[PDB]
Amino acid sequence: PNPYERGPDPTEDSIEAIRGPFSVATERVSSFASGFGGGTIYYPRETDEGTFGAVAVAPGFTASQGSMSWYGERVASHGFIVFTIDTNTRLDAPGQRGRQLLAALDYLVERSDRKVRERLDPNRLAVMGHAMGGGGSLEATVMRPSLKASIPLTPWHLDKTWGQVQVPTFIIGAELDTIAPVSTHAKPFYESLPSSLPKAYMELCGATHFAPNIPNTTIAKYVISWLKRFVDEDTRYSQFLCPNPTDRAICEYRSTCPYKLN
Ligand SMILES: [Ca+2]
Repeated sequence: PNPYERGPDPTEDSIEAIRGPFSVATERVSSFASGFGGGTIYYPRETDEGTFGAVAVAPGFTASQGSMSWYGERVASHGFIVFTIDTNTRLDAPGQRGRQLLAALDYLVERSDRKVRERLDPNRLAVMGHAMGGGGSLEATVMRPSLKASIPLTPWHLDKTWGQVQVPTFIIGAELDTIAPVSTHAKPFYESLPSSLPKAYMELCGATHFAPNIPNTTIAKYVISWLKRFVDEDTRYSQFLCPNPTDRAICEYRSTCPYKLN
């Protein structure tokens, strides 16, 4: 059996639920932490199923952790440590945001309070971010190729080539976004990732740039499924990812399914 499985066998209803099966606690991290602007760690309270993987979550240009706060309880309650960070400055660029995502992960591994550290599997780490923070998610996977997953949400980056990334990457685009338009950001990034990388692209019908900053069940269910599949190696979640989702909220989906269990 896979020792990283947590929680009951999933259903489409259970991955859409606002509160997953774990209760959640928080730990605040001061902005004086090294290499990033501090943040909030959301973690599952229950320990008897084992330790958990972690995802560091970055905001976009001129945004702060509050724009990403809803991921904390939503995702942690399905069995993840979720660290919503602030950046060094509000004006930081995608490369800087990638470096800071890594600094936040290293803080979890090396410096976090014992309540977090005792719940963490330091070998199973992921990144996620919105807009320039999604560019940061891409960057972080080049800077740290041992990451288990990357989730660029309506990502923004001037560099359109990501052909050496080896970290499973799930890009979410917003159909009507004019700040990080999918035609020039999300889709080029997706198509530039290796054809043989486990990857997906989900475009949300009607959505605008700030769609990832408020609760969105279509985002949540597939973010949870991606993190389960890749951070936890949990093939009970393959059923939601492959074949491609058909939810009405989705206007286009691309993938490299099947994601062979490796
Ligand atoms: Ca700092």
